[PDB]
Amino acid sequence: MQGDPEVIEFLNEQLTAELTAINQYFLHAKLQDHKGWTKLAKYTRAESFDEMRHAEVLTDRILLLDGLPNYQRLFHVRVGQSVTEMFQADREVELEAIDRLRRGIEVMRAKHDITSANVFEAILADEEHHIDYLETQLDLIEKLGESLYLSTVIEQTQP
Amino acid sequence: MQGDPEVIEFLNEQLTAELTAINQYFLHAKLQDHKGWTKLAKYTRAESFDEMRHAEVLTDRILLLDGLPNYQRLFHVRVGQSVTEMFQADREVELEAIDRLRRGIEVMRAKHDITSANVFEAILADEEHHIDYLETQLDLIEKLGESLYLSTVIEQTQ
Amino acid sequence: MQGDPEVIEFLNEQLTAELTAINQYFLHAKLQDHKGWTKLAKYTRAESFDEMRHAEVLTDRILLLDGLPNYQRLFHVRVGQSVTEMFQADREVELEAIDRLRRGIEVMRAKHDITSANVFEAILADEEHHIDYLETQLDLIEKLGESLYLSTVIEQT
Amino acid sequence: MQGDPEVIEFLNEQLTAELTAINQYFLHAKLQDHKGWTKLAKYTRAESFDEMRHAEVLTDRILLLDGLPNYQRLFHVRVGQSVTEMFQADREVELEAIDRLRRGIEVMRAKHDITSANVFEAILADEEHHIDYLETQLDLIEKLGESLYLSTVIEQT
Amino acid sequence: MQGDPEVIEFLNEQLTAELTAINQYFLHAKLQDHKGWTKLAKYTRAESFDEMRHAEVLTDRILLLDGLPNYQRLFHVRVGQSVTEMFQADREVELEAIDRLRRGIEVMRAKHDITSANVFEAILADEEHHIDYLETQLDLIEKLGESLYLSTVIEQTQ
Amino acid sequence: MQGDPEVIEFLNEQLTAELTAINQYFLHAKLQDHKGWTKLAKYTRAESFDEMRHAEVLTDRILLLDGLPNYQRLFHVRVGQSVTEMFQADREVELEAIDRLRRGIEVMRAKHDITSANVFEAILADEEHHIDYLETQLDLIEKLGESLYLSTVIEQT
Ligand code: HEM
Ligand code: HEM
Ligand code: HEM
Ligand SMILES: [Fe+2]
Ligand SMILES: [Fe+2]
Ligand SMILES: [Fe+2]
Ligand SMILES: [Fe+2]
Ligand SMILES: [Fe+2]
Ligand SMILES: [Fe+2]
Repeated sequence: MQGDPEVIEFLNEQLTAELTAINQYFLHAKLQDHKGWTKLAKYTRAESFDEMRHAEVLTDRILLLDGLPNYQRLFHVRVGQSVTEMFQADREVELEAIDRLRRGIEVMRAKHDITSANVFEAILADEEHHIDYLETQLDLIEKLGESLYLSTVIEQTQP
Repeated sequence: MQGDPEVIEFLNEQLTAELTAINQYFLHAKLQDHKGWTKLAKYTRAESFDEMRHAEVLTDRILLLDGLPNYQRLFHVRVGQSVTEMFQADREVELEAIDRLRRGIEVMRAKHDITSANVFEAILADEEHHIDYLETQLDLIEKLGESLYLSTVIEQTQ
Repeated sequence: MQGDPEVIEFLNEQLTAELTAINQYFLHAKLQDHKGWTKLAKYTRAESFDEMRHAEVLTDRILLLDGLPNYQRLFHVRVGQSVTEMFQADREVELEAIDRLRRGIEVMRAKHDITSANVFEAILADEEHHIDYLETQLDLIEKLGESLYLSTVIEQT
Repeated sequence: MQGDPEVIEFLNEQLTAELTAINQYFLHAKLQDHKGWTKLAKYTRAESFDEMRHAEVLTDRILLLDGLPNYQRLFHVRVGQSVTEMFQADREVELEAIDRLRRGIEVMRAKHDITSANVFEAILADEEHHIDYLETQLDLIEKLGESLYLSTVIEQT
Repeated sequence: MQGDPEVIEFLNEQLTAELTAINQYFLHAKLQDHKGWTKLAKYTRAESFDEMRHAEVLTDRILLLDGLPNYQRLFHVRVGQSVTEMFQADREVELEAIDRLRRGIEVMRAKHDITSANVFEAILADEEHHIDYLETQLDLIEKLGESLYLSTVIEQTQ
Repeated sequence: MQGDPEVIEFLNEQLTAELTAINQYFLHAKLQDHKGWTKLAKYTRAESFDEMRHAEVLTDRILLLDGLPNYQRLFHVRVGQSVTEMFQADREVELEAIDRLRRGIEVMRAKHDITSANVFEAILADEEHHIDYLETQLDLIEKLGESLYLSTVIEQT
């Protein structure tokens, strides 16, 4: 058994994407926790862990077909200062990922490979859920007010 | 053995500093708790207890080298009415302490005394963390708004 | 407080090194587990997690001094096919890291910054222990024999 | 509801295949346990039980569509004496099964029947995992050596 | 994102169908329990709850794609007096639902939307099982005998 | 990894010192317990065990740098029949050890070796504490009176 080259190319693209996402999410988690904002930090931390699990599963699969995982590349990473910028960066990344996932699932299942198609289907469902949450939070921030919004996620620790 | 005089002088200065810090912190804790503000009172009480432990360790050390602790002198104490003033006073005190600690560690480890240098290093790390927290809270107050800020640390028990 | 630029440069270099090490270790862990050598996969996973913790500590420190962590670049990554090659790659990486750590600790503690020096001291101790273990295992493989050695790591479960 | 004839034909073929696989795996389990290689007998017994569950599920499905299960015929069964021969026989069987599964899934989902397609997809995933394990063990035997390999599965208890 | 209109139309139709099914099942459960027949009441109650949850999941999905759920329209509801009539009504409803589900899954997965296709696949499996059980019970009633059949689902609780 | 010769020389000196200290402490513990004095025996026993741990740590370290531990030498051992003489011997030994430790830490950390410097720092702290306790007890004996002092560390057992 030896998966065709194009399947491996798509798997490698998705792996690199998930890696860059992991890096971005962890950096944002730290940089938010540093400022006092706590619950946002916890949420982003859990999100990063989930993306880590994604990367692991994709690596295992791409390795089962007699392939060569690519742990050397990385796409551009973005950073922000306020909240709106962080949320917008995350939304952009998720949109790109979803588009790639759909195109790949189509072109792949058109060649009799099924398990990889199922993997992509699961990843797609999860990424869609995540982008939905992001959009909801962004709309909320837009409505309430940046200061009045932040005013509800700042708590003093237990010294 | 018996440590040289300059080491003892530095230890005594640091001891007096920690004592004044304890006094200021407890006064601020009480004066904040009285107004309704609660979580700030808890935090400040904890910090005061930490500085107490600091002073205890420093006095033990300064006494091991055949010295004469100085429990008779205090520096100037500051008080405020709003939150900004309290935080600024605390920040100033911590900055002064940090500078003294660094200079002392240098001049001390340049004379073959190690344990005191380690004590100073620990104290320095702790004061670093504390000044960091103070600056963070001050920036937060600056951004949100004094009233809107206080509006989240008030409470009633009964 | 604002740490001087050179301290930040050294911290960033060490951070990038730890990141590349994490990546290499996890890749090797997976690629070894895939073949049946489980008892090696376990150790390698543990080491990768340790390097993760190292990276987090360095990030926090470099961020406390009003700096700009660099999560964008990586050094070269190496891969092998047998065991000897993996061990040799890891040994090379650790040697480089140790040299950098020593030079940095010196040039740093020469400027009245103590906490970062202590961080580097801890990291150095750990990396030294690890390189020692690697050298021991390599000598053992050299003596016994690749076949014999492998013959005691397979599990069949 | 009445599934078309071709779906039933494919289901019956897969059922017969799983039955022959069950028989082969249990025979090999016994014949290996008899010689002392216990740690292989355990694995083979578990594998046989898994194939048994496969057969049960396929029978239930083929019976829900108003069909006639075929518990009367069997394909050829192979036996060996060493380990390499056993592993090679199992590998051949799994390859054949995988090819049939893929062709069937395609021709089936092209006719608006979904549940059977899902059943085949699950069976395919499992058979693929199994063939992977077989290939790994075969390569390990190739490398170490029959004597060495066998020397780590005898129990004496 | 924004799901195309046809996907939303199919989702709304399926939602309305599941709602009418919920209503019919609960009415039948009550009307059977009232007469003494107990185990049939329990079974129908459980099935009604299942169809409820079905409707809930479909509503959530149709709402995630920026749609407008339709909780205002219902199809026709049927009632009976004996058991045969109830079972036949349920069988008819399930057949219709199955056909709709298949056509929808096809036309939907032909447009790059996957999650909705998976939802429909699950619903289809469940409706398959249910129609199977209905047909089995109907054949059993046909064979044994209506009176002799009922004679085994009565208890002294009323 | 190969520590320079001078570091190894200092480590060996300290190892031999700790060994002689262990021997002296255990001999004194036994010789005190024999006479009826109990709590003194317990204290000295605990101190001997602590010095044992010291020796073990130093041996491990000196062996990590590709060295040759020296378990053949021993410095002159002292013994006294009274109590004051015991305390004075212990005080002398500790003073010598402290001086050596300080000089070694300096000359060592002046050559880019950190872990050994940390080991010496810990040992130095401990020896400081011990000499302090010894001096305190000696002053107490000087004040109260040998008879009075002995009168509070005797039991029936
Ligand atoms: C100090 C706490 C932690 C830090 C700083 C941390 C950070 C990281 C980072 C940066 C990665 C990058 C992986 C990559 O780039 O490929 C990673 C990987 C991973 N971490 Fe952690 N993590 C922490 C806690 C944990 C713990 C405690 C576990 C498990 C017990 C865990 C599970 C994982 C897993 C499963 C991966 C897989 C990465 C991959 O497959 O590529 N994390 N971690
Ligand atoms: C105005 C109120 C207080 C003042 C001025 C005060 C002052 C001090 C001082 C000066 C020391 C140590 C001085 C030295 O070591 O030379 C100390 C030790 C200590 N006191 Fe307080 N104290 C106060 C309240 C309290 C209370 C109410 C408690 C217990 C309920 C308490 C518990 C302690 C503890 C635990 C320590 C030792 C801390 C450590 O070991 O780290 N203090 N106090
Ligand atoms: C005329 C009678 C009833 C109607 C029309 C009705 C309606 C509904 C509907 C439409 C849902 C949404 C369920 C879903 O999303 O799958 C629901 C939820 C639920 N119903 Fe009812 N209900 C009725 C009676 C009851 C009663 C009396 C109970 C329990 C005593 C019950 C048990 C539940 C439960 C447990 C849920 C939770 C749904 C979930 O967690 O997914 N039903 N109800
Ligand atoms: Fe992901
Ligand atoms: Fe302090
Ligand atoms: Fe590291
Ligand atoms: Fe099977
Ligand atoms: Fe339904
Ligand atoms: Fe010692």
